[PDB]
Amino acid sequence: HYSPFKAVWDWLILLLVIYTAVFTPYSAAFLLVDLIVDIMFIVDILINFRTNANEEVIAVHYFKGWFLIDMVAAIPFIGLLKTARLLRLVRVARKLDRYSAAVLFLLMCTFALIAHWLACIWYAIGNMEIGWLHNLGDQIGKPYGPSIKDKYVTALYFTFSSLTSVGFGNVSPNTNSEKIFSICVMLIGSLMYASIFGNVSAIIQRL
Amino acid sequence: PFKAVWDWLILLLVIYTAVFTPYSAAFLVDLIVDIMFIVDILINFRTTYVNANEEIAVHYFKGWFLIDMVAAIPGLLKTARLLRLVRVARKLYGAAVLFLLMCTFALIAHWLACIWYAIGNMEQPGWLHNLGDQIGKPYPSIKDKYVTALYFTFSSLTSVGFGNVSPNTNSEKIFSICVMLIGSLMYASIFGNVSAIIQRL
Amino acid sequence: TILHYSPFKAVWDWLILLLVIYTAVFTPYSAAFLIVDIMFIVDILINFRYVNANEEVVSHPGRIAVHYFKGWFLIDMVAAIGLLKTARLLRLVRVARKLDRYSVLFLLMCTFALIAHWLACIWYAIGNMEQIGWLHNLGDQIGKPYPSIKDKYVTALYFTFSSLTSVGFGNVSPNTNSEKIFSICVMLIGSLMYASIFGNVSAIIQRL
Amino acid sequence: YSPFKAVWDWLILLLVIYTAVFTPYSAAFLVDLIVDIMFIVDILINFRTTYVNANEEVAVHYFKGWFLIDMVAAIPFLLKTARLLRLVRVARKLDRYSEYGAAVLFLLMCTFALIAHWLACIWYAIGNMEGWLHNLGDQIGKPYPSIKDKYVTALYFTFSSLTSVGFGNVSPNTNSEKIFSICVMLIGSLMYASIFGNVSAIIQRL
Ligand SMILES: [K+]
Ligand SMILES: [K+]
Ligand SMILES: [K+]
Repeated sequence: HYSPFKAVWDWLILLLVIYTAVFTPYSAAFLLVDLIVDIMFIVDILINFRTNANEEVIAVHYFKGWFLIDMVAAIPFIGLLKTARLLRLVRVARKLDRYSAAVLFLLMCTFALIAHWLACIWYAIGNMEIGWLHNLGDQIGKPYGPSIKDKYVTALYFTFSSLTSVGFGNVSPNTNSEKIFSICVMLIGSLMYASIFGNVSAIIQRL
Repeated sequence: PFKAVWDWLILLLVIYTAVFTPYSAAFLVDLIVDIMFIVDILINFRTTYVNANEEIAVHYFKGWFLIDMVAAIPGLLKTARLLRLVRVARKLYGAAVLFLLMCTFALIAHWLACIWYAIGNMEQPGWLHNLGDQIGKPYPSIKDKYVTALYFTFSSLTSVGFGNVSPNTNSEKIFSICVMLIGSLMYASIFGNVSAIIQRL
Repeated sequence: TILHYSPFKAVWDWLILLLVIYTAVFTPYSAAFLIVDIMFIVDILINFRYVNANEEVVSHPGRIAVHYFKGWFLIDMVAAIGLLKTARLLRLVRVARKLDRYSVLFLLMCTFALIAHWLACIWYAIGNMEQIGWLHNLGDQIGKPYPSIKDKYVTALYFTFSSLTSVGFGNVSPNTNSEKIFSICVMLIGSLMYASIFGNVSAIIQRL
Repeated sequence: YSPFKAVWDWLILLLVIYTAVFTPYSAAFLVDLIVDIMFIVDILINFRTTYVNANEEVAVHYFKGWFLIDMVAAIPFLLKTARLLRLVRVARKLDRYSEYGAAVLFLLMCTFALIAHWLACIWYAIGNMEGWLHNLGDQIGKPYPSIKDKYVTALYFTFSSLTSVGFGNVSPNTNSEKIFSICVMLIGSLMYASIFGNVSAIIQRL
């Protein structure tokens, strides 16, 4: 567990799991390359196979430590049922002494992630039917729809604003489902802002 | 050990009271909790205590009685029920205190939501008439009129200001001065702990 | 020969600070939109009849006047007297040399409020100085087109609080160059204030 | 580090601030050789100046680590933007400025102001490439604006987005502006918090 190879390959699977977490929710939400991350995530299990509290040291371990989780994570087969891919996030779950100025990129990454997830949730809501998308259609010169890029960037925009507590006013919740989601995103924004943006301050302080 | 379990049950119950009482008074099951909250008094009668050095009648007679029974009696006069809140005040984990603080915030948002509803209702010769026009019910069920109230209250309290709700009549504007004054205090008092305890967790 | 730490001047000075608060709230409000003087002027001899640097409260009140002339007397003569009552704001400097005898939340709340007050008065002075803007647009929100004194003052206080606490409700939107630059200034001072004063609030809440 | 420099260094600080303020503003929307002269005298003053060493005691120095930048900036040759390189000069001296907190506060406020300025220039570039200028031309009664407006409203919106107020008169409404606003909200989320924690701390030092 102390090799000049384990480190580089672990950071490689880190980049690959960020790939997963950034491109499965978008894909599943908006419009619902990856075989290589499949191959690396199924090489990770065997890399555990080839690599005690009191002292130093493997196969039945995963049979009881973490396998069925990883099995339902990566297993081929409705196009919705791909959501279970997100289970791969657990790969960033149990290595947190060999992942942590890296914490700063991690914090920016997770903030952007939460913004992305809330953006796609917001898109699902606004597409489950006065709302917001009938409005975004009218703001820009696209009345009726808009291109997928316009929708995604406006969703990420509104989510990022109402998270950072600005509220530009071009995008405004106007239906009880939207308003309840807004109360929830404002709760999450209060909590996450208060925690992580004092966190970043303390990080830059100790440096 | 059962005293502690029972106290937590009654804490759930008093949160129930504080959540569903002001809503009932302003915008508008009861007996099952009122029986528990009146036998609360008999429980206080049997309940023990420790003295300063020497480790019940005069005890509760002087602790809180002229404020318990006034609310513990089976219309607006019912509002005095809110005094049950002090029940938690006497009887005070991270995963518990954080939930507590989030509950204070949600409760404050609720109280201010119903005050705002009262204020917007005292004038029908504003924001209410300036609400039913966004939503396609021009003139509004209690679901809407409550949810936009909580929406605006959370907006102003978290300092977002979305731009649908806008105080537009002097009483509303004074209410806004007040909520922003306390809200600036809340964000600078409440989130003075969510961003302060985390070193412990 | 009267002293400073007397239980008499304590209450009287709390009353005169209530009075200087009275002024600071009522002199800008007066020009922007009799006993109040005898107390402040009598304070000249109340302070006449102190403590030296490395000495006690020295008696023989003839060693008092020169010390006073050293400490604080000059602009106080303009204080104890067109828009010349603007000079009454110099009464505020009295709490300057007296602020040490107070120590706390209430001072902070009051100063946030009265800073908002001064800025409301300046915002009104700007909106009225140019005769499309903001005050010639408020008349369309309410049903007063072309507005009382109460209405204008309360909207100005509303907008000043909105900008100082970073809400921005959207019905007060600076729309001419003077207003925009004043808004740059208020947002800078707000980024200063909401930071400083409210870190102070956090610390005070910590102490208790 | 002479007393002559113990004043002329703050003088060249004012000069580099002048440049950082008037070079982007000149390149964006649209006395000079005078400041080029001071810039070219500084390097010679450094030539006859001193240099230090860790275990030892205090012309090729300019050849050592800081050579082509001071050169490429001190030439009166969208192009003159090169001058902005001069900025690095302040980095070369912060070991002596920050001794005065009463000065570092002014430094931080000027940092915030400068960032607001550069972002105002970027915002104007984005709006002027091909919007929000059409949305400005209608509030101010000048439909189609004098550069005074187009600049001060841009600085206004930039201070808004960076201070998290969002007055809602001007608002991003075309994908490029939206992405710029994402970036400005993020850079604000960084700098606001960090620099104003710094403000709280330094103002607390009294
Ligand atoms: K804000
Ligand atoms: K706003
Ligand atoms: K805002």
